[PDB]
Amino acid sequence: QLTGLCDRFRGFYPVVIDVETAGFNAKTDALLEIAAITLKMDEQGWLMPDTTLHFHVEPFVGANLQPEALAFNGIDPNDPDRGAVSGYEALHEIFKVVRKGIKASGCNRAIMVAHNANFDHSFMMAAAERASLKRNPFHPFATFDTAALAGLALGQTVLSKACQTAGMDFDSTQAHSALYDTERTAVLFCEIVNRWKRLGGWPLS
Amino acid sequence: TGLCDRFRGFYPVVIDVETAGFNAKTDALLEIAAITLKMDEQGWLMPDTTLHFHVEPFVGANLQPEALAFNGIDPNDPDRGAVSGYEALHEIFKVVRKGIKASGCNRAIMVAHNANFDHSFMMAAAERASLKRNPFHPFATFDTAALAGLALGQTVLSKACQTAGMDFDSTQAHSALYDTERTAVLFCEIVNRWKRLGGWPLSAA
DNA sequence: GGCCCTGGCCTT
DNA sequence: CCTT
Ligand SMILES: [Co+2]
Ligand SMILES: [Co+2]
Repeated sequence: QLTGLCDRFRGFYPVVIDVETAGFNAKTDALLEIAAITLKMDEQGWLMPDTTLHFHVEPFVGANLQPEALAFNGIDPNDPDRGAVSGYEALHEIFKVVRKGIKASGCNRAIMVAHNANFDHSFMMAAAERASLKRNPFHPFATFDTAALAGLALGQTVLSKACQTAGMDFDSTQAHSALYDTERTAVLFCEIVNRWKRLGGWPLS
Repeated sequence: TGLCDRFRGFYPVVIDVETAGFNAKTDALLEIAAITLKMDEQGWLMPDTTLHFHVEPFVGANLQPEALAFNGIDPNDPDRGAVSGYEALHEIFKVVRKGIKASGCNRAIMVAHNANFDHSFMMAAAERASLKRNPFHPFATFDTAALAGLALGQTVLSKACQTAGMDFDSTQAHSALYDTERTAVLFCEIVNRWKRLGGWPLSAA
């Protein structure tokens, strides 16, 4: 009977997030770029990516830029044509569409979906703080961790191995990029959730 | 088959923690409960061992009134049966580190509701006791809050249990022991419910 | 960067 | 709302 998205996650509005940084310290390390993918649901009850956003962010003044983090993600904060923006700008934009998406869905509160979510969730909140952003539509401590979910559904914790075992195609060399990860992640979630529905896991009976 | 083969070598340990506040660095640990898991020959997941401890707040610890009023724990009570934070963990690690060798796993992974919280607090406790050879993964956790969101479409522990066809007595909700047991039963439930619908093994289907 | 082991896992 |  219940087609809608709002019903599937108690009224939560699952938004996918990945983040590329200049280190592992959410407080002291710079946010270099962030991508966000909202989800949608059809009348058959199937889950699929909806709208997509991504931003290159300029490190908050005073921020650390760990050399290795740069070696890993191959990002250059100094590059002029980076077309980067202020943490505020990205986050401000990401939020407004999420809120807009929540109303449409009939949800009551957004919740971040991410691989090893806390990490990303950690950085976001910290970025909203520096940005003095308010009304944040995300849940303050509740997250959907694709690492844990993949452990249950596929028996794999790594994003790479999870995507590969699930039957997805995963280009590891392109992974470092934000938009690619948020995409491979969003689909994973949808594949995990949807396969669950196929095996008669949902609805609950 | 075997526990080791179910989660790419991880040894899942269920945990609930009772604290003096929300700051893992400053506030105190008051209660810790832990439950290792095993798998029968058919491949069913059930509770193996159970540990619980009353914790003496560490010297310099911060004790939030707001919190204590919520869980109703009296830290100064000498008839508490409290032990040193070091003593509680050294006994858990001792149990966990051995279950891993028994099941041919490589290392442990914390199963908890909103797992980050407990994980944050436990690691901070391990640091205080300057404990070494910590069997647990530095940052990887199975969040039963999210897993329940997939399996049961619920995020709150009590509803996750109730909706999972379980009993949940909100009267005993502030007890690490009761809480953990209710969590392991819910986790073994979700994991097992997956096997029932043929979600696992992956190939067999 | 922050813990495993005698660099290597991972969300960078 | 619901990890203290
Ligand atoms: Co910023
Ligand atoms: Co302690």
